[PDB]
Amino acid sequence: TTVNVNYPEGEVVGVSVLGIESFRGVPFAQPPVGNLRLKPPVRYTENIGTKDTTGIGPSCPQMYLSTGNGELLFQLVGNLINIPLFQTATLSSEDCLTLNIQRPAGTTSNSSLPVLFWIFGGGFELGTNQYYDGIDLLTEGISLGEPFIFVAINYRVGGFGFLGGKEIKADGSSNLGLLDQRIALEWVADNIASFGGDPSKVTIWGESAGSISVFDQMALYGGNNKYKGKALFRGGIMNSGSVVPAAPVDGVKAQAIYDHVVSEAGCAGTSDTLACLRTVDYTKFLTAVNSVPGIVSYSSIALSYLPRPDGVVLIDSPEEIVKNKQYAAVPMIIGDQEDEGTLFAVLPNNITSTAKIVQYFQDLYFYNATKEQLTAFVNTYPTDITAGSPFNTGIFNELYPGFKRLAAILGDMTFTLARRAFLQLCSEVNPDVPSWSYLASYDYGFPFLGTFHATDILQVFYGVLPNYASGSIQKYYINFVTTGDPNKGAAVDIQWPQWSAKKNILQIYATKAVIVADNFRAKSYEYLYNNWGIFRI
Amino acid sequence: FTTVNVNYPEGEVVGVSVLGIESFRGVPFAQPPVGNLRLKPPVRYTENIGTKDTTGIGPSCPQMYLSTGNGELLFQLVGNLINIPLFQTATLSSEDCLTLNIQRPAGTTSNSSLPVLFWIFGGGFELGTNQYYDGIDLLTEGISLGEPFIFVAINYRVGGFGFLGGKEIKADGSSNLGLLDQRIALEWVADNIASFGGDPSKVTIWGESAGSISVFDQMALYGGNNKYKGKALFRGGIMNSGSVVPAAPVDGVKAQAIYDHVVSEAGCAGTSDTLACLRTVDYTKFLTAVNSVPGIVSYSSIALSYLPRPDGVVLIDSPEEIVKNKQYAAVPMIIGDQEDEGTLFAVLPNNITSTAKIVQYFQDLYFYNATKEQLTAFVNTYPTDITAGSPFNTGIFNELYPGFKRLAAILGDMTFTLARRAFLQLCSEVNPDVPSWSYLASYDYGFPFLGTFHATDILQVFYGVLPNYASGSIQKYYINFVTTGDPNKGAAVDIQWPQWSAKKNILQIYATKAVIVADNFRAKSYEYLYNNWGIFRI
Ligand SMILES: CCCCCCCCC(=O)O[C@H](COC(=O)CCCCCC)COP(=O)(O)O
Ligand SMILES: CCCCCCCCC(=O)O[C@H](COC(=O)CCCCCC)COP(=O)(O)O
Ligand SMILES: *[C@@H]1O[C@H](CO)[C@@H](O)[C@H](O)[C@H]1NC(C)=O
Ligand SMILES: *[C@@H]1O[C@H](CO)[C@@H](O)[C@H](O)[C@H]1NC(C)=O
Ligand SMILES: *[C@@H]1O[C@H](CO)[C@@H](O)[C@H](O)[C@H]1NC(C)=O
Repeated sequence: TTVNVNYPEGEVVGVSVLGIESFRGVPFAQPPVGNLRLKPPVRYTENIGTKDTTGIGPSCPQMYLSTGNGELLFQLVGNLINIPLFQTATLSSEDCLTLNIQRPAGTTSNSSLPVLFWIFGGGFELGTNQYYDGIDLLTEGISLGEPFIFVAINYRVGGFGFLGGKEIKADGSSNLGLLDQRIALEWVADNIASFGGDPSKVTIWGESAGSISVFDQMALYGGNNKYKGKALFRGGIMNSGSVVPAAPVDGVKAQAIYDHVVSEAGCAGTSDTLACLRTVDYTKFLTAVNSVPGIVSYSSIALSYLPRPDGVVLIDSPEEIVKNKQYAAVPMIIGDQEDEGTLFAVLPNNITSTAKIVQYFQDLYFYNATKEQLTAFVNTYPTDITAGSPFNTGIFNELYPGFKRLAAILGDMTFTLARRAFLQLCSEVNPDVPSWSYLASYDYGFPFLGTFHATDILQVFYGVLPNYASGSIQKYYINFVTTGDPNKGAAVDIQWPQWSAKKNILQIYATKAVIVADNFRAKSYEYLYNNWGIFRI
Repeated sequence: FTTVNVNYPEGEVVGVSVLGIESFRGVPFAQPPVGNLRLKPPVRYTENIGTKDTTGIGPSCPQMYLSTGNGELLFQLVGNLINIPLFQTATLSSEDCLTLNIQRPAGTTSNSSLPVLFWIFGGGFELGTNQYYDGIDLLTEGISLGEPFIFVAINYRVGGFGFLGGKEIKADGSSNLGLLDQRIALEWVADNIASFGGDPSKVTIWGESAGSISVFDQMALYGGNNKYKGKALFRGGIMNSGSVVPAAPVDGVKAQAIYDHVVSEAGCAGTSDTLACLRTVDYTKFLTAVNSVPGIVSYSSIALSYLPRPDGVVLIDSPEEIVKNKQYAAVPMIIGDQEDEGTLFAVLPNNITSTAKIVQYFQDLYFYNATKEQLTAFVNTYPTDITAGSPFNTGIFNELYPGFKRLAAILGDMTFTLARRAFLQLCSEVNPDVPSWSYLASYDYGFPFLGTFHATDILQVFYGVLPNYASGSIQKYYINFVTTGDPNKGAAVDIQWPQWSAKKNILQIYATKAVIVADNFRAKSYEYLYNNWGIFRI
């Protein structure tokens, strides 16, 4: 029970169980090590012959926790996991540019199935394809309706993926994680066909950083998603991310991280700082990049690492890119969990007032907004305990005072009201490029967090628990990849309306779904839309 | 997948034989402590339980990983989330937890008469279960050595289910329930192990941490009476990291305070019989209430909310007094420590950076019967020099925050490493003819910040990872001891392990080697503590 495949780069061996044949950790690019560290990936020139992917793939270097920032226990854990035994135990190395392919069983060079290409989210600091297993997701596609190929990729995070500033910029070494994603895609154009894939029936799916990534791909190179004269993908599914306004890669925040990253790495004062870092051994290296503030901190979503406009790969701030019609527009489904904020609001329990909230954004989030506007945006948000997230929970779930408020805010600005804003602009500049959006509520009443960020990965992606939300979301996605419309393919219980028609979205409870106005929290949404620019993070 | 089964006096169980080991997981040893039996001493089954499938994974007793009412906000949030029924179900955790696991070599019969190793898990009296202590590696080692045995790992109640104190608990006769679970389980073994191929007259009890402390408490129980039906329950003890823990009584100020708090959280305050309200509270609410108090993963650290406390019957007196008065069942024993016991415990309380601060911290949370003068004197036996502290012999390294190494050392010594020496000394005085062997584990030397830290023995010794000198020698020493009553008899050993009392020497075990050394390090600390053991009642 093993297989088999031969392709232009090489040939591969996979193991099939219960109707799915999976190849894990197939190489897609040169291992970005030695001098290739901190530089764009390169597709393999010379055929790599035969490798076993019977195994478990690697992960690129993780940043679960800061080695230099945060509370002391977290720093301690961050340093420890960084040691060689731990990385080895978990298979994490600079040698990460590999990918996973999972198929129905028996599929062949003529099978010509559509492609589902996943991008994991870890807030650009972590994540890997290791635990996203395609199986009953692919199983449902087979279980009825439409079979497909599943692709899960690995890409550089933290320092490896998204180091910033001056020096990186000159080298054209910006936004490597993005490039990794792009090169993976190109590999799909060339090689996926040997696997019985249909090229350019390719739909890209992402969550969190993955979702933000999907939009970034459409945006890449001023929106040209054309490889060898053919479109790289035909559709996009984004869960809980899309447009993110960021200051330029040349920017104060990015130059500073880079400056302390070096200082920690002892390449400082060297003539060529950048050149030097590729000098440094991996363990010392990981430790320096992870020195920065991390997601699991007070810093929260003011990420040390994210994509930043550089003007080639990422020519402009993403909101502007939409406005200027400089992205590849393709059919899309975009979603948010009802309570995206809550997880993010937990750590900064400092922030007990708008005046407090304001200073917080001003210290760390937006250097471009005056105290005047921010105070206005936040004020769009009530202090009322009832008004917060988890939404519709009354006086309950108030972890500390203002938590629900902050959660609503962090959740909105970044994701939920970020999404409609994308939708409105997308409707304006590319009307006639269809789109659908939804709200997840299947986890209502879960204490404190409600239907929180990344709840989907379980409920939808692994389909736990099995129920109305699972079958329904899946059917829609499965249909979408197969047909390019959520509603077409399989028979669907509720016809999911285009967002632009009546500005409606689907709201899915565990056992029910319904159609509602995507109009909530309008004044907050409105201030943001009118003012999206000052929120460049 | 081969099944195998055993008829025994209380029932029949079906187990599983894999790769030369037969395992029965989830064998009940006592009536479920639910309903009227929550917060009551364990009771043996009065009726045959029938035939049980033990082929699966067994349950755990309710856990207190993190506090629901104390500590950092994130921890509180997680502490509450763990308690929802969906997660409880997922981890097989409930009040119906009095079960044990049995593992034996394939082909064992009621005829076999093997030695029994009885394992008690440690979780600081707040957590832990037998679920993740599988004997296959240890057993595989014994079989390979020619000294096969039967492995028994128990569940016992922890936290508020097991160790709730206060006067009402005392009056009910319900103190130290978790110790009673362990004891009743020993009694089950005495009755029933022969059916499984085990010899009830050759039981060795072993534990780590709270389990270790628990081994001494078993020797201590009922004034040293370890006889059931006229025979000794165990013949030897192995203690890894912990032994004698001086404590204030079950109806003391700390204990009463914890109980009053739990009662208030549970909605039982002002009832005519509060301990009786507690039995009627819904499980989720009760769990939330017991876990309400300060947890081990907090600033309070090893000043535990739940622990064994003297009640006058089950535990007659504070444990140091018990040894002194020759009131424990003195059996051959092995006792040991990881070189750096306190490092893990000193991570959270990182505002404790000075002599004055350490003293304040102890006076506030730890020792209510010690003066500032006495504490300051004990603390001052520890240098402030970075080199002096723990992790030991690491020089200028590993100083997590200033004073961390000193605090780790103090925490390590009073609770563990120095207490062990004091115990050894007392026993030799009152029981000179009962042999003891001790050692210090250093196999993880150089590990950053923590060194050879608390519970490192679970990996190196219980699971034998990584395979090396340390694992082979210790396991072999332990296995011989289970088989013969001496760590040196049985399989041939590289280094003869001396009895402690001869020259007060111990084994220090490195990853690749072992050496004999004097148990006299940090003598001034030891001596103060030994001379003053009573003040440190927690
Ligand atoms: C080991 C836990 C994995 C199962 C979680 C079930 C989630 C999906 C399920 O369909 O929704 C829920 C499960 O419980 C939810 O309240 C949230 C729990 C998930 C968060 C876990 C961090 C289904 O519950 P129900 O409405 O009662 O059918
Ligand atoms: C998943 C890691 C499993 C290894 C456990 C190691 C047990 C002891 C080991 O044999 O020797 C230790 C392993 O590393 C230790 O320093 C500490 C690791 C344990 C910390 C776990 C949080 C060193 O052995 P060696 O390299 O042979 O000298
Ligand atoms: C919150 O604590 C942080 C820790 O970095 C510190 O910056 C600040 O004092 C607090 N922030 C606010 C807004 O109070
Ligand atoms: C303190 O010592 C007294 C004797 O003076 C004793 O009765 C009491 O129980 C002790 N208290 C604690 C907390 O050890
Ligand atoms: C340590 O900090 C805690 C807050 O977590 C505080 O309650 C306590 O008083 C402090 N102790 C010392 C000795 O500073």
